[PDB]
Amino acid sequence: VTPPPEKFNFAEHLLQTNRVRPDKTAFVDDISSLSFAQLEAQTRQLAAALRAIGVKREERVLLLMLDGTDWPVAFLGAIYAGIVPVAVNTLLTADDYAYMLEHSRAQAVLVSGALHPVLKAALTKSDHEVQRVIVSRPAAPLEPGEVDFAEFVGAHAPLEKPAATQADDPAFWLYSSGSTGRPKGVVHTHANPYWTSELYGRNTLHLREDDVCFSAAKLFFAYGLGNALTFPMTVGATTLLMGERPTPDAVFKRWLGGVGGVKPTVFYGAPTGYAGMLAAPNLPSRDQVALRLASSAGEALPAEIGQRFQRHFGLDIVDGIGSTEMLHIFLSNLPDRVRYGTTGWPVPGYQIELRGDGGGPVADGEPGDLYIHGPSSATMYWGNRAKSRDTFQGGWTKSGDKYVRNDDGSYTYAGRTDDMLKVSGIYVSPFEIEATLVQHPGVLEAAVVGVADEHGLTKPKAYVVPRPGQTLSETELKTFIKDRLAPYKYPRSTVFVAELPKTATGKIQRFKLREG
Ligand SMILES: O=C(O)c1ccccc1F
Ligand SMILES: O=C(O)c1ccccc1F
Repeated sequence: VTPPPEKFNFAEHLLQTNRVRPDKTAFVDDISSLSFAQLEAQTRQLAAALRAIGVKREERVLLLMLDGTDWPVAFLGAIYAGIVPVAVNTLLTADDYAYMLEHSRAQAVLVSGALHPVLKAALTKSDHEVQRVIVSRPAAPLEPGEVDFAEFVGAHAPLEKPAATQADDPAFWLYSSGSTGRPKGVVHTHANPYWTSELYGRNTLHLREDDVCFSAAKLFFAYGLGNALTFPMTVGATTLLMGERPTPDAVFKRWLGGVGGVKPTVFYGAPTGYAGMLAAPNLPSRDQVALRLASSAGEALPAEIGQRFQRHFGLDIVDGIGSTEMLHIFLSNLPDRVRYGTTGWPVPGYQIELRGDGGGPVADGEPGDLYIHGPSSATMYWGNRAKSRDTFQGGWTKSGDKYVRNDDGSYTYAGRTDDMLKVSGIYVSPFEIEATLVQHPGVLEAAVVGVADEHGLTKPKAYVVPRPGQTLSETELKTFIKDRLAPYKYPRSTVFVAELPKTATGKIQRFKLREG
């Protein structure tokens, strides 16, 4: 793979690539579609629009949008202007967004109408610097000074040239959280999505022009940003986007060609989703679908799920691991070489190391902490030098995962070095869930651990000491957690216990709860 030139704008790169196919569909959703040409036009008008409201080069904008055709216009339009979009999870709280606004010093917000209520709450509460709110598909009347996305784009002539950025200039941010503390602003360069799209999208998956890509993983996820934007645009594939929550039925509807008169050839999702599909009574048969490739990430794929999908479809699931910090997958199975119970082999272009207690290599068959050296690594966490030091060092990125290398050179997942649970593509902090539970007046103490369910998929499990003198039923606690947490954080079950095991410091011995 040839390195990008030092003068490089990733958006211009993707536009240029597709000038050969102006009339092919680039993106399609339930209500709209853009050809590559229409996408280019709208991308450049949005870039002009942002500039005309005074957003400058290197300044951030918040991109808080459901998957839809306006998403890649917002993302690429900012990048084409040399403005840095901060692409965020659409399921967070107003407080989360308030923090992001302050931390990013976002100068404008591009927001889906459905998300305007949360965003409004975030604006009201924070010391932000937002100059304009641009609403895609408004769902309530616009407030004074807000503008409709279609009008904002339609009101401005296309910018004539992209910003003259360098390959190693910041291009976009994603946010990633740890087990405590605020989300960290992961800063990616213009070169980074070129490398992931070439080393993984093209050279590993062998995506091609005639493909139709459909990712259950949304565009704000690093995994989904590659799957359903950078990868397909790099090869001229057509991409299907879906605003709604993925469920088996919504996925199957699309697999069967229920939207945009296209049937996906490449599907991407989490092991949890693949399990949920395989359990669905109306799972389609292989003759009804056009799938040629099925990708998975977001948690380790249990072997039985891959094996059952292959028995039903005659297609393997291709499991690989990436991270927000590395932008996309660096260790993967291949479309023609799958070893279930493993995450496969290093992706060419990326170097992997497993390190023991002192930094040194570990013998084969033994677990070590996983570190990655590749050209798509983020540069830093913005404004957090201490965490940057811990994660990015001398070209190596520390993943927080442990792995074992097998005799055939494959890698098998061995757990985490920090307590986070990966529940279907979203990291969930047990400590968050614990701090929520103890705010119920009937709960004295709470400990949350991950437990593998009947399909081998990790879900949170809560152990709760109730407060003597109150009543607290499992149902009231369910109602309370329904009211306080996103469903992606719910414990799969809660057990009431009389006490928890602790050190004399009062540290809860969570390892004993993963035992019995
Ligand atoms: O990945 C997912 O989140 C998903 C959810 C439902 C059905 C298929 C899927 F892949
Ligand atoms: O969940 C993953 O393995 C993953 C894959 C691609 C990019 C970011 C990720 F976190």
